[PDB]
Amino acid sequence: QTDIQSYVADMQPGWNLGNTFDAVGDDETAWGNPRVTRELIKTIADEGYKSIRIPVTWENQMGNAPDYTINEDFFSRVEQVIDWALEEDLYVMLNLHHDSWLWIYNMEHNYDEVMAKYTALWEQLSERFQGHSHKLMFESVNEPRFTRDWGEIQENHHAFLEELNTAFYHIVRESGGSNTERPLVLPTLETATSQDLLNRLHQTMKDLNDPNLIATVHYYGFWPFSVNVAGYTRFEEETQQDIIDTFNRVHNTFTANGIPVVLGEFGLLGFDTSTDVIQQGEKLKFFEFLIHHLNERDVTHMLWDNGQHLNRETYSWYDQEFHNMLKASWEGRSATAESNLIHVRDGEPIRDQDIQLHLHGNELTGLQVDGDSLALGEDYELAGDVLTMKADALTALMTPGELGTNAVITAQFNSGADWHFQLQNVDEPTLENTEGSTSNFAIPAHFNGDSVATMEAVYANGEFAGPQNWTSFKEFGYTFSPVYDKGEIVITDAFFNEVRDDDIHLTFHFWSGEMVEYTLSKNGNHVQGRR
Repeated sequence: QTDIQSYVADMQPGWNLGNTFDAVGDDETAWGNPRVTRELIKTIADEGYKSIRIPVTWENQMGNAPDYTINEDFFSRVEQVIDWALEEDLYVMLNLHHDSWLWIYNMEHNYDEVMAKYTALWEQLSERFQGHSHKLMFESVNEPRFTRDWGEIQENHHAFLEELNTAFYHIVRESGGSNTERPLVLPTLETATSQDLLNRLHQTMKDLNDPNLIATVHYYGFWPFSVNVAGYTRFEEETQQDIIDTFNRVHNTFTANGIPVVLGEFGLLGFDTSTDVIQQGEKLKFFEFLIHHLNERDVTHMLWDNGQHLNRETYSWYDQEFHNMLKASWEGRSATAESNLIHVRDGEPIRDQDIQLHLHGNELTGLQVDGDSLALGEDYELAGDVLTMKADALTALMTPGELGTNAVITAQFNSGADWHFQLQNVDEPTLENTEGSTSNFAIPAHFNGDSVATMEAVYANGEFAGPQNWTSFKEFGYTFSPVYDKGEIVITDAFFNEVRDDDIHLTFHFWSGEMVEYTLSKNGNHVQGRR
């Protein structure tokens, strides 16, 4: 195992300081995150992360031609954060970030200026960190993209990216000092993973002929699942296969040939809307699967955290279950199940309930409720990987008339994270009539312990309605939003801007399996909603 491979392996796992110095505005606070504190960095290290990516967008901090001197305050701040991370014995990746689509993008029609700014930036960055530890690495440009004439992608784009990567390389290596053997991180185009893009990065790396180079790509999951559209509400076969195919290509092209790979960003795309867009159990299963398959292929990964995962005020995870799954996944596989929900109908006699586990090579060792072990035989049974909750235990754990999460059943295994079943007392969910403007439309709802998975919209003649009309299943959040603490389902302006004046049947799909029909009549800016 070469030095550069040990280096990148020693990075595992990494964390992104998202929507911070990379924010497009007057400074790093411009997108809602606070200024970086020492404790933030310390916490990231304390949570077990061994590397940090510090994306920076520089355009709003640059002076004019020909120097383009970087605002000294901003610069000393990013440097201070880097120094903090190095003191924590972290690896640090520093880049140019949203500069990519802000101006680097327009290289075909503004070549000399783009090259001049790019050059001035990497000169200044090289010079500033010339004496810094090798555990700091440089990444040429984030997710590089260029003006489409006909498509992304086009032949000259590749040449532009190669020119940028090569100019970057020579600037840094020419700086000498610690910059001489400083590891350099180079992206595919758009940091994507199609074979041709992989191959072209490979070629660039061969050309550069340097032992200290790292390939980088990004991954936000199989698109329809990642944003909850077209009916991809569950972590199913296609999403899994997409992970396997993708990182097989990545492994065969780089890792197998001694070029280490950093997955510089991962997450799910819908997180840009909200982490609520992906059902909790399916989200957990996604990340467990992903990290397992990255481990099997020696891919060092770095979580994208724009502020939505670690609470930067409290220095604790918003979603402790999620982070526990990631944490467990760094070491090995965790058992999962078909669902993280157990549904019991409130009106019905309580009976034994089966649940399909996914042991993933592990073994069930116990169940607990509120830190107390449940009774073998009396409360639960296991046959192979099928778990059965006994009727009397469910009766004990539940309250008649109380809809929603009645208890949490914690499944414990010989290895990996605990799996948590939310015990849902549900009733059939109901909707109400309403009427209003396309800019303010909400269906009053009685969720009755249930939760909306997705929503279909078709015209009265069976024609798909709304955005992405190639499917009846509308994108979660963007077109509709369940609001549980307001007891309603919003239908958005964006949805209505792309429907004709007509009757529109909505079909709401719930995770209980319940489906509820609803009808809209849209005329101009008014909409009527009927049960």
